Amino acid sequence: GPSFWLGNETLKVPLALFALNRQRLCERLRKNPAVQAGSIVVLQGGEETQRYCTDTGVLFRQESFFHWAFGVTEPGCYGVIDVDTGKSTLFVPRLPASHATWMGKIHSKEHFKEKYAVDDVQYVDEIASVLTSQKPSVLLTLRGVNTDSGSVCREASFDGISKFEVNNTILHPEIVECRVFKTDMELEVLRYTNKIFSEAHREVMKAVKVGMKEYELESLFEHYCYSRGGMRHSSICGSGENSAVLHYGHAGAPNDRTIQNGDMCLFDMGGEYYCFASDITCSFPANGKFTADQKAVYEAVLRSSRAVMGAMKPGVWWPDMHRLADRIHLEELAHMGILSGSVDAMVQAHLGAVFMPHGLGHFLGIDVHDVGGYPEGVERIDEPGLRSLRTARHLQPGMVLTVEPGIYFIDHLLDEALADPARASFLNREVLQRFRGFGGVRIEEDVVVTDSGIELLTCVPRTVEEIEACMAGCDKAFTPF
Amino acid sequence: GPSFWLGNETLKVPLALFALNRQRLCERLRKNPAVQAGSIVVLQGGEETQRYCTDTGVLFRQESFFHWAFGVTEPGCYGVIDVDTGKSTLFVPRLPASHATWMGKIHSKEHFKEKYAVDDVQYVDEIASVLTSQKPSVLLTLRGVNTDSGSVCREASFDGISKFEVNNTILHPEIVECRVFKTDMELEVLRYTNKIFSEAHREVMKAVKVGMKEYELESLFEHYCYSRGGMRHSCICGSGENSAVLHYAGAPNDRTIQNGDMCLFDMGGEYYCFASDITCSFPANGKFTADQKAVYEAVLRSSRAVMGAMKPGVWWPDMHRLADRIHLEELAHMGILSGSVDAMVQAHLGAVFMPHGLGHFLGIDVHDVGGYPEGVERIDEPGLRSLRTARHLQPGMVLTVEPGIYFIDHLLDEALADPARASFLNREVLQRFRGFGGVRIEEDVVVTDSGIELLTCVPRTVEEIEACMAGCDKAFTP
Ligand code: PRO
Ligand code: PRO
Ligand SMILES: [Cl-]
Ligand SMILES: [Mn+2]
Ligand SMILES: [Mn+2]
Ligand SMILES: [Mn+2]
Ligand SMILES: [Mn+2]
Ligand code: NA
Ligand code: NA
Ligand SMILES: [O-]
Ligand SMILES: [O-]
Repeated sequence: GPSFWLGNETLKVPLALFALNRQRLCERLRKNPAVQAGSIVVLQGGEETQRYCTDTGVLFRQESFFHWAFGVTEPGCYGVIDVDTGKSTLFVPRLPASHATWMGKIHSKEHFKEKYAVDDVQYVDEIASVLTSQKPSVLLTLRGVNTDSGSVCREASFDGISKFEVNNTILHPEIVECRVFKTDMELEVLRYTNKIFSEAHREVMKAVKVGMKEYELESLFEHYCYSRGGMRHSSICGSGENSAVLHYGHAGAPNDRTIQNGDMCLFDMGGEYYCFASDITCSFPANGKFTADQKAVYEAVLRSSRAVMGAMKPGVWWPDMHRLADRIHLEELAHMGILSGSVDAMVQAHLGAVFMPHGLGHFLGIDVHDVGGYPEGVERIDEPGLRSLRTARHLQPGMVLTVEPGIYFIDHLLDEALADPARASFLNREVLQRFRGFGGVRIEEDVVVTDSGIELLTCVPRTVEEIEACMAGCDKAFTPF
Repeated sequence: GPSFWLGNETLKVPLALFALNRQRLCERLRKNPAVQAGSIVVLQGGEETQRYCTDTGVLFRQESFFHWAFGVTEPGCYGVIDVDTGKSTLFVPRLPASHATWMGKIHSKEHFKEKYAVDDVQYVDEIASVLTSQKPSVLLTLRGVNTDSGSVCREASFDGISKFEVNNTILHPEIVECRVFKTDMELEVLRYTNKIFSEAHREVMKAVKVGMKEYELESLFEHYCYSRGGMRHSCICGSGENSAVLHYAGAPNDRTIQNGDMCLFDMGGEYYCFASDITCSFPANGKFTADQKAVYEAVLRSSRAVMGAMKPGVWWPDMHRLADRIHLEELAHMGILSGSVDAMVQAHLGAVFMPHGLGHFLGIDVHDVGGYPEGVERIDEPGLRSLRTARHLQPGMVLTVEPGIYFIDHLLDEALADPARASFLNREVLQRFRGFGGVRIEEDVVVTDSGIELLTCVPRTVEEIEACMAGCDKAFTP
């Protein structure tokens, strides 16, 4: 069957991946007792956009649910699936003659049918007529709340849809649940995105020199992933104190610090291949040699990383892993002399959240922060740190998670803790003072839950010895200029 | 005063640039009979956006009119200018404490005042109260039609604005006209963007090898511009027949470059929201064939004829027609066409080979504002109707000059089926050029008192291009 491919050494992704997803969605819907026979799932693809009132185009990236179901890269499409038969129909725009001059060849419907391995292709302007001829009981459309953004999914609409019976409640939780569990075909893509990002991280570690701007390394990473991996979307490079800023690198903070001798670097890179994401973070000394303090903090996060990975298997409650990481960080910070006292009491006082204010990790898939973390019946825990978890679910096979503990020295959180007598007694101010401005360390792996444990997708140097050896290497193997 | 800078060898852009723009806008408004005392210009900045319903952020880029006036990179701002005094006030978001954890330091209002060299800074939620205290006669907001997209500019609005007198007709044509004429400070940025893009084009010409994918060169170009130029925002990379596809869209150009192909690399991007757009064409294998030399030198001739003719007072559509005539003459000189060139022009044959406009205003947007102000009409003829301006040239305008010749099957076939055009085409020679793709040579220029200032600096002659691709230093002169 056909595949998506960007040539060279990039991955061939079979269009069968999307056919399987369509089948899985139908199977799940057929089991839902509220679903009427003759129902048709209706999804609307993304459209091309421009910057404000200008004609400057914005890079088109397909909407994630639509991509999951169809793998279609073209703007302006819709896609429908007959629930009872699984039959798929793609609707493509009927394009003007002038498209041939400006945009490219005008493909036939048959070309798209072959390309996407769908059962039928029609033009978008005929969607009402085509759906009418099929005499559906109900159109199932997508509407629900994303629990990371709080946004409501945009429901499909077309001229004449008001003449149909439309349900916008059933679909969302079902398609979300399908997305939560990755098929073997999806896992092949995620292994590939991890391979490329892992190689690109190694290249950054080999290339970093004191005196460079953070964005110079961002640029190199993106160049590797695009030119060698076909990862066009490679869109957090934080040195020194910036490593404590959790989403550093936005327009408010555009990666323009000069990397200095003595800095810790935290390079968190997210990107995608054919709308399949990966998200990997490496931390390393800018000058290639960990100091004693850097080694201590780094190895504390290595410890929690590997303890969590070693504990993960089906039935494990993700908030328990978050609390495990907190406890280990507190133990290690006490060994370093930053903290003193009973670690049990530190945990009761939520001291771990002072050093790791974000969630331990999140579902990963078509979105970097993937859907389904908080389905109905799964509640967010209203405690420091835990409230930032992007899922409070128990692990099951096929889930793909980031595992991303970190320790940071964040002045406003440290200062709050020092003002609070329940927490201040644990903090040794004179030792802590030396770590003001340290920034932070985060170690982020992508893993898949298996029947008995996990499969680690990421492959980057991780021990102090491995990282120092990587950075000291002479073989960059790719020098642009 | 303060400047924007990305360190290393990147350009320091003084915030004084934006102060000058504010002053020029106020001076223009004061001469406008529709403008009364006590007026305040009110602009709303862009906000951060996300991908569909996800929390995936889209890289924030400031709205162009707001950038032109204020140079502000942060999302969520507003900006106002008292017309009578020129006094500027920037409104910035009042941030949540958690911003400090996730996004970075929460800067004081004083920090922003110093950073942007404005007269006052306030929080966005205080805008109604602050403007009420100034007792303005009228708020002048932005509303108008962009003549390239057809979109209507987004007018500022805030909670409480309905208690003010608002006019949304006066500002747009005036701020557009200010943008049309570049200041010396703006030209310094456009010289820089052209320098970086020109260097990146040279690197692509040096690196390109048969067998590469088009997107490998796109990637290399972007890497140069970002790592060496700080140009984070960068892109038609068309090999073989793809060079005839004018906007070949935002996805990887994934054709394998083949021996004998012509390449057309059209790159547009920006530094601190100031654009450049440069197109270079060259043979993939580094050696022009005779046919490739002929088509290429035809576009080189039109490029240079237009650049030599441009000066204040010239009507831009006349330059488009000059390019068409030169293309037709040269296509006849290579045997593709025969007959009278005067007759070919009368039949609009030039548009078969160049269906797009000769060139466009450039500035904060690649297709910059102000091409078709009130009274300036689009010419309803093939080719000319695609011009993005029909204005007369005046000093301070920045234009692209981008003639091209393409072999586009559906246009050639229309001409062959049209008795008014068919007899000019020699099928026996033309057949050799089917699938050739095309050549475009795009320079960025400033209109000056004496003619033009060429901003772009890339190899252009056949010999210069072959020398570049063979790895010669820039200083080498064939
Ligand atoms: O947003 C999140 O959940 C992770 C933790 C900080 C960086 N990315
Ligand atoms: O859009 C335009 O006006 C020019 C001509 C083709 C490429 N850019
Ligand atoms: Cl022919
Ligand atoms: Mn990350
Ligand atoms: Mn992550
Ligand atoms: Mn261009
Ligand atoms: Mn252009
Ligand atoms: Na190194
Ligand atoms: Na203490
Ligand atoms: O992350
Ligand atoms: O262009």
